[PDB]
Amino acid sequence: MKCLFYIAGDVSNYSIVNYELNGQTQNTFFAAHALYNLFKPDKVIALIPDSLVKDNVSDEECYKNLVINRAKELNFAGMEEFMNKVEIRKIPNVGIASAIQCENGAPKKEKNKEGREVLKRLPYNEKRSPIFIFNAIYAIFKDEACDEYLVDLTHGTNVLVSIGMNVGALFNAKFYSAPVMGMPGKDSIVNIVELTDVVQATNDSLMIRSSIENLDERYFKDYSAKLSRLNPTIFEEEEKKVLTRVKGTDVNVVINFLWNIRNGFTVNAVKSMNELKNIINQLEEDLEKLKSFYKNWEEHKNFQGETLLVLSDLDSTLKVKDLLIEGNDLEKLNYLLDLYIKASIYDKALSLARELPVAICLNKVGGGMFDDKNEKYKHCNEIVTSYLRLRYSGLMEFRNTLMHGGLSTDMKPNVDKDGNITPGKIVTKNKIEDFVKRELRNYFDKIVNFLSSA
Amino acid sequence: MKCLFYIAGDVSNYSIVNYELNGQTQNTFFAAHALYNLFKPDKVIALIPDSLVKDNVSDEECYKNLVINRAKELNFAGMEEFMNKVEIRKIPNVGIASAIQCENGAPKKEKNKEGREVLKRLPYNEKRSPIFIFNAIYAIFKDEACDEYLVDLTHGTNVLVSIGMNVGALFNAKFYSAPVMGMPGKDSIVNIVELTDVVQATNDSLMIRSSIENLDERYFKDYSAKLSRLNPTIFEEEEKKVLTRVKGTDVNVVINFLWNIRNGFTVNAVKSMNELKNIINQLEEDLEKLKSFYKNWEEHKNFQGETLLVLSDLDSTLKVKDLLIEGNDLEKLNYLLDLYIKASIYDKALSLARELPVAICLNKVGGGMFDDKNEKYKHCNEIVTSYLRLRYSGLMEFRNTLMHGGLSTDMKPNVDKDGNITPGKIVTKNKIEDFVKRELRNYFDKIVNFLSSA
Repeated sequence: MKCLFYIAGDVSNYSIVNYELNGQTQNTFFAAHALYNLFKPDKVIALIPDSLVKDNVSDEECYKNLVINRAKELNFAGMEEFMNKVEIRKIPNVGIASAIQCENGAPKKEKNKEGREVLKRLPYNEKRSPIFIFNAIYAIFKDEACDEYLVDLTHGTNVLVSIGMNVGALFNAKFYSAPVMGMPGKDSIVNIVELTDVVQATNDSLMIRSSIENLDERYFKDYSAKLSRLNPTIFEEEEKKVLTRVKGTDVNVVINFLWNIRNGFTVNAVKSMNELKNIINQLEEDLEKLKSFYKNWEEHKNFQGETLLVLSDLDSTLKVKDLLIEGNDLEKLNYLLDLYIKASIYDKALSLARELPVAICLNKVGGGMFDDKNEKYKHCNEIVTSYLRLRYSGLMEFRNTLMHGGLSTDMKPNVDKDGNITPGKIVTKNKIEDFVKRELRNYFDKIVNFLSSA
Repeated sequence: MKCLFYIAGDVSNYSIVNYELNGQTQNTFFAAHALYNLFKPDKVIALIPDSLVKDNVSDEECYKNLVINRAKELNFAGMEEFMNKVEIRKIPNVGIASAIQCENGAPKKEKNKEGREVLKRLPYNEKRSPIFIFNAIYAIFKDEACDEYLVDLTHGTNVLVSIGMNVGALFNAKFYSAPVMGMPGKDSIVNIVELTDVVQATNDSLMIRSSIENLDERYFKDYSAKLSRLNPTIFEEEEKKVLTRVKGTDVNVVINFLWNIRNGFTVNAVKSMNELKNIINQLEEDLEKLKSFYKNWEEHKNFQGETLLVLSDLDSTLKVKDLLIEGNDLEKLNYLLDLYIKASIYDKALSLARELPVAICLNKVGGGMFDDKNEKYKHCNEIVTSYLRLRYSGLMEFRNTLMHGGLSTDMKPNVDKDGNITPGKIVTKNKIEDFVKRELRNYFDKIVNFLSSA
């Protein structure tokens, strides 16, 4: 079931216009109705700020009438069957504001000196926390028990619109706003902007940045499809050049790189680091071009209506450069070890710390396969394992524990007659954390320094 | 290098008022100015929207001057360090607007019937995608090469303020807005809201929800400290009882649960399932109370200045319920197995898939410790290990491969004298993904079904 939320703003000012989206318009005066008529939401929620409108009796009914009174001053069609269905929720606000009074069920008047006016004279000053407003709006949103969320940010302060945005963001809301910018009077058409793609673009980028940070590809948003269907109707020879370049950037290689690093295919990931260096070096110059293009945006108005191309998605992808290093595969794996310590992926860091000295040893002796049939390996492993069980006894103990997990001979849990397990060792969250993140890099360098002589 | 970013909008309608924030009071008509004084930003970016100014040779100074002209008009004592040391950048806009048209510095006046205010252009056919505006603003933000980002959203349209916020979110920007809404009058005590916490609150919630989805405590934002310093001054008894309840919710248990699930301490993760069922059941009722509190926010005006309590942080924590099940530790580990398949954590799923049948066997034979000294275990393991080596050759091969990783005897890579390494048995991302996510559960159930007979 669809749900449409809107910010009340002020209905007394604005007039009749032609609100349009997707080549379809509506004959109305207020933003909310145009969207309502086009989308057919099962519920419609109004957000009355505590400042604007104060009835004493029922602020909920006062606005309900304030709307009908502006409909009858322009003699509009319908808007009465609409009003019955709308739920009206009071929302807080902050700062000085033009607060209008309400006598019992309708706004009182106020002759003033010349014209005709309502009650609006030094009616509001209030200091609030925006998180309070946030919580209040969140509460309303949560309790509506909606499936599809639709938000109208047309009216209301930059503070309420921004707050309303962040709330809606947590309900996967489609955001809409009609840029007013004064008033056209009658016979003017207004285009409703959709601010959902901008909100997704930013989450996508924050998530993509953590994929790299925490070596986890499950957080990387695959904008390959966004790029594949990206093809505007009008384009110059310089912009067609760069858009064809961006359209074919191998994002899947970046995703695969993360998948290998995550699942511990350390050898495969290290071989790629060169391919990726080239992928991101091409993306860097594609992006620098796209940047001067958007820095001098007025010369390039072709992208003016294009949605699918978003800089943040690509720029956030360039962070994968932080995962690459130059050198031989052994030097690349050495850096990968550090990366596994930085992101707190303890198990992969330990296995790499314990096996990398064997591959180092195998290089010193001219090379060989990581097989028990290989003589060079057979002894290299024996030296590492033994020097490794003589000193650095702890490293192996941890690596083992983490490899097998809680349900294993290394943890010695006890299964009872009934079906309940009682552990046999204590999960030392802090000696793992402390050992890996502090001592282990030193314990590896000390090992590697020892086998250099070999 | 601190960089203050703000939307100029119109300076002609700004009254000379006073600004307060964190015990510091600066008096300027526009918020940016005030913000400059107390923050002392190394750079100041004006972000001039295209619609509000229109000049032939270079409008970037038209505004430059529009500001200076409104300063000398009411004889401002400051503006010296601000002006001539402020950058300006041209930014796009949507809908219908158009305003101030200028020559070579200063705005063009008009007489009409009565008055002497600047003639504003009326047509504004600018239909452009918000993502375009987003990219254009992003470009400006990226290229300033700033360390600390500060954004002023007090000025600007609901579309620009929202777009500006999503950009500023990607630069770890402290957001500020001075709520006006109507004419406030010269020399008015107006304070500026900080929206940074609302923007963090939402990212924190999206991340917390992911931490639960992907069984990764690295994504869980620990709001324990936020909750520990949460002490409002005036609070009614009903408010104090509920706030003391929330203030002492064991978020660390939720974090620990995720840390164990992530690092494969499967027994401990399952043991604490019951504790957490109670933690979240207590949180559910605290949250339901906190909800009606914020639904009837007009009655709980004690929290209106409170910034440390955030509903979204707690509500997102309730998602951890999706990780819990009821039953004996064996039934609890069985669910944990599927959770490991759902989140694509292949390594832990396989280990649990292999060892869980052993513990299942151990239960049938009256119980025993997961030690080689235990006879019941010794043979249970032998049956499990053999049946898999017999019927499920595959599982045992993948489990082994993932435990040791690419650089090991299970992958057989080969080291060269140069140090270049080539992967051996080379296993594909889709071989693993498909096996685990498709055939792995059925294969477990088949093993489990067999050992029931034992």
